[PDB]
Amino acid sequence: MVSVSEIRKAQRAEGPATILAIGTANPANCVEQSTYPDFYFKITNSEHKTELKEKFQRMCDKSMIKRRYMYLTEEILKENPNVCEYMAPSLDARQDMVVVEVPRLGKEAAVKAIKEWGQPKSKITHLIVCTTSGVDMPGADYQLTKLLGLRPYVKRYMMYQQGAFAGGTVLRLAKDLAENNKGARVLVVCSEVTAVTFRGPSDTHLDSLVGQALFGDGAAALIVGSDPVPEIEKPIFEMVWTAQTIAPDSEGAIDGHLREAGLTFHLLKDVPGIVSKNITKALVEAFEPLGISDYNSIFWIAHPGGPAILDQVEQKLALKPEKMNATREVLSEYGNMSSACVLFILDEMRKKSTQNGLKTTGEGLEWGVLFGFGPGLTIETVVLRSVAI
Amino acid sequence: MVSVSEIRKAQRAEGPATILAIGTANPANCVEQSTYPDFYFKITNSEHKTELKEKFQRMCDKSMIKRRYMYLTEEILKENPNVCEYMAPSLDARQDMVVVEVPRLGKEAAVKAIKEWGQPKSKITHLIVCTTSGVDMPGADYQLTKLLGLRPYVKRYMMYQQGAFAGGTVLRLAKDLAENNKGARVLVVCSEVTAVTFRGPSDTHLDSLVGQALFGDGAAALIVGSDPVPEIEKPIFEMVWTAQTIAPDSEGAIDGHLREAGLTFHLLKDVPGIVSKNITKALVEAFEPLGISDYNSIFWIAHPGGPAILDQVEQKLALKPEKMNATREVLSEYGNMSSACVLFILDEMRKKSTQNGLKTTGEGLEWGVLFGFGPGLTIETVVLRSVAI
Repeated sequence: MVSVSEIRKAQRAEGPATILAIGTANPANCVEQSTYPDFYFKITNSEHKTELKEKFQRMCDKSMIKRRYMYLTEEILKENPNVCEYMAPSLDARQDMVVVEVPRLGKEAAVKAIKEWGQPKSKITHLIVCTTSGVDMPGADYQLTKLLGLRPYVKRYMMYQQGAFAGGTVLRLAKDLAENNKGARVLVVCSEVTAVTFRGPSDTHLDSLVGQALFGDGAAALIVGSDPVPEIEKPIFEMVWTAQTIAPDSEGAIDGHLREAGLTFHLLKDVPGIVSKNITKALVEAFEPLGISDYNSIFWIAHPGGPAILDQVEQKLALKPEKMNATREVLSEYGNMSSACVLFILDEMRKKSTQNGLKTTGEGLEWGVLFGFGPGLTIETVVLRSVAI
Repeated sequence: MVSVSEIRKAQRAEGPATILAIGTANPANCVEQSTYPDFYFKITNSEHKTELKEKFQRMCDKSMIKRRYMYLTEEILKENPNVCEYMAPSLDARQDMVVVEVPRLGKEAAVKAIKEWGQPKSKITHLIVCTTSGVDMPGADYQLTKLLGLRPYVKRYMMYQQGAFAGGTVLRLAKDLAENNKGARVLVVCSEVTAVTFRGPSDTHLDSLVGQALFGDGAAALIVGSDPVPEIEKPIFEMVWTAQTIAPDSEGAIDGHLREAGLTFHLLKDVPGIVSKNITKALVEAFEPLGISDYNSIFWIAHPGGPAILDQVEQKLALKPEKMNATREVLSEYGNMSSACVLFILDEMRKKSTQNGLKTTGEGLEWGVLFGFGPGLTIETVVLRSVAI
């Protein structure tokens, strides 16, 4: 008696998943990079490690980061010596920080995205929360549902321990949720807090030390939906196609283990080298079907894992220096905020395009690409289309 | 020049997401429930706790579980005294077990599902892995991609620290992935291992003790896709509609925290009571639109969190005793395997329906319901349609 074909046709949306609002937030403590080597070696009681401090100074000087926002403060660190050591039992203390800070910071970003969107929060049907900092049950998705007062029947997707490519993963996921469900409006929150990874320096663990020069905190929230209501809602970017892949010859490039001493990162190959060697293949898969092969003719968003990734990609492809402007501005002002970075870069790009009177939200260009990079080595690709004005 | 409307129409699938294969697996160590109180009190050095042992005997006797399969053995437990205590630093040891066992066990289930499906594993486009036992980077999704030799470009969804309602969550997710992507074939793996939650008894923590009578290990894998190729592929169940909700007045009903001493569960309200009081609302939301209100006229799959949940639901609704047969058979033979349970119950149901010459894979009935229950208190609902034969 019941027709599933009829239900299916009635249940799905029609157009491309569209980003309709972006909002960001960061902890209030702004940490300058210029003075960080002195601060970090003094807070971790490592001033005697002279040669290691000089190496860290060089890491910070080459980082291309001017400042980062950190939940961790001098006061908090002085109350937690076990977090200040390279390797001490400290997960309970770290989890106590981040189980609360992840949803708190995510809430600030989400409220800003919901205000921009302008529609009732009761119309949010799906919620995706993503973090690499801590885990809990119920998760940060339940906490944000409670904090924001979303309907109890919001459909939740809790993405935990994902890693830095997951700004692309949440987009890939939101595209299918929005496109397959008529009326669906997805709240997407990436919220990343370095309290789980902060640790003291060790001269036999320089891969861990690199992270201390680069990682910073932040959250970004999106509203994603298909079939925007013309003039009530305001499209910013459309998603058209997505991929995820594991680069060949990259086993153990970025491993991260959550242990009694918190989250520790290793580094076993050449990440900038692997990303650079495999980005062309990713671009031809995405853009050959669209007939485009000039990679300066599209707008760019790349996870700024470190500046060398960006430099080697630019060099490999002969990108004009300006292509990575929005990416590098986020790296400069906020550091590497793991999954949230790429979403901050979308906000910077559309704000600067709008501010400067360009024709589209993608720097005046029609088609664009967003890349996430992280453990695996994983590359996430999202093909975007800009919107006029 | 490029039409996004044309790309979108060409990119999506047409019909309902369909389960095309189910495969399960469990650790080889079969632990009888009849003798478990003696074993568990002797392995945790708690034989002097006489009154507590009698309470545990009553829990085991009322469990309605005959046996469970456990990765943990007497030999492993004797090498890990910190896991045998109620609360000792032991996460590193537990993680070392489950980071390997989750993907190992998931691989066994997946190979069985892929064999049933009968198609090249190179046609798997999306992979969903779900577990509440341990976390790692790259995750168990990357490990299973490697172990099974899936294409490196499989699109992965790593669902960590989800909890027991997540057999419904992975179905909810796979439905959108399969339906919005033409040709997509999703491998779904739930793999749950009690090494993260096993711990010794404490008389002031009886909620933790209940879990020791009920939790068991197992993995289940599905192949999900839309537009099955007639006669090459073989539909088992179709998904039609899904929901997720948080029951009112259930704050802290099931909390689980991942700490230096592993994963510990609390229990603050009446779970059977909350589920029973809110299941009718869930059923009217799902089935009022389909015109059905006789809940004995549909086939049933319910997460067997414990037998009291099932009994109170049966009593509340006046379900005939037979409705929960497949659910109770899985609880009896495997215990509560968290997210995997509901997938084992689907396999038991379709196997017994086929074995006994019924007309559909849903016990001869057309429409069915699958429920997941877990932290929040969360209720996941999946409306299913059976297939003839």
